Amino acid sequence: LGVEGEGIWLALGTIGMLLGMLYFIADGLDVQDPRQKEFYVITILIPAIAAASYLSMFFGFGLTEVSLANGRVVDVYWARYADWLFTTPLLLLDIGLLAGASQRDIGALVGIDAFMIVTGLVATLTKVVVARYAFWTISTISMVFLLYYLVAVFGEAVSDADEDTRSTFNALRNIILVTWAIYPVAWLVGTEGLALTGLYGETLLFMVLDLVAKVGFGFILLRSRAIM
Amino acid sequence: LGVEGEGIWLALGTIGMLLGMLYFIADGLDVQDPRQKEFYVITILIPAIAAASYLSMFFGFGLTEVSLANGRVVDVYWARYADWLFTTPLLLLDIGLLAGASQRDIGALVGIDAFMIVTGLVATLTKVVVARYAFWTISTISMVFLLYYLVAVFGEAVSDADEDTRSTFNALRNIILVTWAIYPVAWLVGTEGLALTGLYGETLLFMVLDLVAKVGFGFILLRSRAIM
Amino acid sequence: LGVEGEGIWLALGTIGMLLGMLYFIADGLDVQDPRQKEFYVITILIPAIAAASYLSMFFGFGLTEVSLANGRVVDVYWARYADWLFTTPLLLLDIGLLAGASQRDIGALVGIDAFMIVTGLVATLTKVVVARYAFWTISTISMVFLLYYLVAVFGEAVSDADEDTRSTFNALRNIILVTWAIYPVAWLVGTEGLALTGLYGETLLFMVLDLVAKVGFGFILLRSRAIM
Ligand SMILES: CCCCCCCC/C=C\CCCCCCCC(=O)OC[C@@H](O)CO
Ligand SMILES: CCCCCCCC/C=C\CCCCCCCC(=O)OC[C@@H](O)CO
Ligand SMILES: CCCCCCCC/C=C\CCCCCCCC(=O)OC[C@@H](O)CO
Ligand SMILES: CCCCCCCC/C=C\CCCCCCCC(=O)OC[C@H](O)CO
Ligand SMILES: CCCCCCCC/C=C\CCCCCCCC(=O)OC[C@H](O)CO
Ligand SMILES: CCCCCCCC/C=C\CCCCCCCC(=O)OC[C@H](O)CO
Ligand SMILES: CCCCCCCC/C=C\CCCCCCCC(=O)OC[C@H](O)CO
Ligand SMILES: CCCCCCCC/C=C\CCCCCCCC(=O)OC[C@H](O)CO
Ligand SMILES: CCCCCCCC/C=C\CCCCCCCC(=O)OC[C@H](O)CO
Ligand SMILES: *C/C=C(C)/C=C/C=C(C)/C=C/C1=C(C)CCCC1(C)C
Ligand SMILES: *C/C=C(C)/C=C/C=C(C)/C=C/C1=C(C)CCCC1(C)C
Ligand SMILES: *C/C=C(C)/C=C/C=C(C)/C=C/C1=C(C)CCCC1(C)C
Repeated sequence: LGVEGEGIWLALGTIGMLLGMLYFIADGLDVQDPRQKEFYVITILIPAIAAASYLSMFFGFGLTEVSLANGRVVDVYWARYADWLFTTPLLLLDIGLLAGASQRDIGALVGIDAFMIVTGLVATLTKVVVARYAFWTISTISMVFLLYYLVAVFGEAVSDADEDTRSTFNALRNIILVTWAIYPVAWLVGTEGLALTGLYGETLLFMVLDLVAKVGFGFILLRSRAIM
Repeated sequence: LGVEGEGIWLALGTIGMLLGMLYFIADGLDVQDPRQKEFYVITILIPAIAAASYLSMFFGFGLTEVSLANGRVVDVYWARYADWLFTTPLLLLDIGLLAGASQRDIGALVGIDAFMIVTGLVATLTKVVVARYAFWTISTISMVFLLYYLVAVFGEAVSDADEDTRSTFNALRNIILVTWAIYPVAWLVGTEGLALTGLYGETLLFMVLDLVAKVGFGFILLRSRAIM
Repeated sequence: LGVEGEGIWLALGTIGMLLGMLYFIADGLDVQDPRQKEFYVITILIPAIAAASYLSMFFGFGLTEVSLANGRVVDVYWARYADWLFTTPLLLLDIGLLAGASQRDIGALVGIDAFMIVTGLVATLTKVVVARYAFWTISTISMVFLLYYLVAVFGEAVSDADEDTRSTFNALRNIILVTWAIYPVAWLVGTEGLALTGLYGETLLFMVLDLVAKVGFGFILLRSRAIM
């Protein structure tokens, strides 16, 4: 339900995350080695967090109304950003641990990621239309850099590893590039930006993106020989 | 002194934390060795945070009214959660460093702790009654997970340590298990939950729990041979 | 344009931070060595964050009104604290890495820093007049601690290093001591505290302090042979 029917995607999203989390848990019951176990922990925590955010939004807590200087009223699920603030660095940690990136490089990307999510949240909450777009632009620029550094810096880090590790890395990297690049488009075409689509469409789009980026990614990671 | 006299416990809690903090600082003045000193820093910082949160609540900052969909109006001291968000991980850090747990395991427990505190805050703040209990359940589940991993993972980590360190670990573990397990019950019986007791009783109970969990714990930790 | 003209300093602040960030980026383009690279990443991220913060304030995001129990109504840019919450630990990381301080000493300063910024935020937002000054006093006390530890603990850590590093460290330390010490004074003389000056003057003062503390500090750090 929700404001305009979009709660269905919230509920499905919850269940989806919850199913993936349970699958991951079920997958790691028989694992002793600490590094593999670390990948389990991170990758279980990610959809746990996303399931809880989704559930909060289904119930109406992740939701505030914002009145723009436009007179335009926008229905804002801000719990997304809460979710994103924690799960995107964890996803970066996951693949960075896969890649054998240094503490330094992971920290760098996480810093950039955090900047990206917070300036996104400002873009979403600000009443000034020009501010909305300026911050969407700042956030997207930071995203472009994050994705470049992911490719160059983590790719270099993974370049001396075995074939399975490099292969899994490349798969996960491409999942990040494609799915993560779509989020700013989604923001632009949904109600928060140009409102070409409404809340229902936008919510469906982010449900699909989140499911791919968290459960799809998690599946690909946790099944690899690379983490083993 | 608050909405219904509970400020007196807010005042006593403040004073108690402060006195604990002062004792610990005074206890640590001559400490030179870095690991021991690290236990002092963490264990001083905890009641400092809690003293500051209690004082903010005493002044009414960090108190909000929440009107539930039931119509019931609840007086919510949310700054407690801010306090907990940082202090419960520090407590876990404290016992982890005592146990000789790895960076990974500690991070894991901090993760699940964070999940517990945040979902508990959602439980406290959401207007939808079924949601309040759903989130309380999610949070309590995480608590059980957390406590189990504390016993099994940190207990296994400490199992190769000397007798003093094992015995201290067992004391601190038992403090956490007993006191921390009561918090969700307190929430349930207090005004955010079943409202079997009013704001005053609940504030008293959390004051006692907080004091044992921070000052009692701290005292037991810092007086041990184990950290020297 | 601001509430009372202070927008001019928000804009000039935005621009100076952005130019500092771009200068640092230009300067670090060929840097290959990992350790110097870290200094670049941190020192570039600091004015990035501060620039985004300034821009948010310029657009009126991050500005609330607080009605005090006195009846005074205060125009409070709270986004500053958001800014400070992240940049001040990073500044501390930057100099700690320069000083060769341990993870524990750095974490310690970051923890007391965090305490300082959050208690200052409480001071800024609380409606209770006595509480404003109580938290300002708490915060300033922790600042004094932080500065002493910075001098004693980072000074000892840096004491075994080469002369270039000790000298650069002493330069950066003195910038922190002098500029950081002025902030609580600025809070006290400005509209949040005794109101001896208005929002325009206070905003100007913080702009100058922030520019020195971030771009001046970053310049001195990044141009030193010590980090290369
Ligand atoms: C009003 C909002 C204005 C924008 C606020 C943006 C706040 C988010 C930005 C940054 C927060 C994340 C900071 C991340 C800080 C990362 C520090 C780092 O690079 O560590 C490297 C070491 O591990 C190497 O050994
Ligand atoms: C009367 C108000 C009581 C509640 C507010 C208390 C605020 C905390 C008290 C003073 C501010 C400074 C807190 C500073 C907290 C940082 C931890 C620390 O104190 O380290 C001390 C070192 O010597 C350890 O080795
Ligand atoms: C106008 C208000 C906003 C000003 C800042 C907006 C642009 C911020 C810049 C980058 C976004 C990420 C935050 C800064 C993160 C910098 C990390 C880095 O590795 O920098 C590499 C560069 O030096 C190129 O090699
Ligand atoms: C806004 C909040 C954003 C953060 C949210 C939580 C995400 C934490 C991610 C990484 C933990 C930091 C430590 C990263 C360690 C990387 C692994 C590593 O460095 O391994 C080699 C090292 O030598 C082994 O001790
Ligand atoms: C709401 C208030 C939040 C307040 C901030 C909470 C987050 C604390 C973050 C890091 C501290 C980690 C504990 C410090 C671990 C190292 C301690 C140490 O060894 O310190 C040595 C130094 O030389 C002498 O202090
Ligand atoms: C993200 C949700 C809010 C979290 C707020 C946390 C506040 C700081 C308290 C604990 C963190 C300690 C650092 C992270 C965990 C690593 C612990 C560690 O550094 O352990 C070192 C030890 O040497 C290994 O054996
Ligand atoms: C939107 C409202 C509802 C939101 C509900 C979710 C809110 C965040 C919950 C938990 C924070 C998780 C922080 C995780 C910090 C890192 C922990 C970690 O990395 O643990 C594994 C370790 O690295 C190797 O074992
Ligand atoms: C008021 C009540 C509130 C709810 C409180 C619920 C009880 C606490 C939950 C879990 C801790 C107990 C964990 C039990 C398992 C300990 C770990 C373990 O048994 O590990 C294997 C063992 O070593 C093989 O001999
Ligand atoms: C109130 C919210 C809680 C407080 C929020 C604070 C946010 C800090 C963010 C970035 C700085 C992170 C600095 C982490 C420094 C850890 C110590 C370290 O990395 O030391 C390495 C050593 O120099 C070689 O091994
Ligand atoms: C699991 C959560 C994920 C993968 C979240 C990804 C979010 C982004 C890549 C955010 C993108 C944004 C921009 C880069 C522009 C501003 C709007 C945002 C926040 C949607
Ligand atoms: C020093 C502060 C401490 C030890 C606080 C501990 C708090 C908890 C263990 C929280 C418990 C709760 C649940 C597990 C269910 C939701 C209600 C909470 C947040 C009180
Ligand atoms: C880049 C920003 C910097 C370096 C800001 C530092 C800010 C402080 C050291 C603030 C100190 C304050 C007090 C000590 C008292 C409370 C008022 C504050 C927050 C301004």
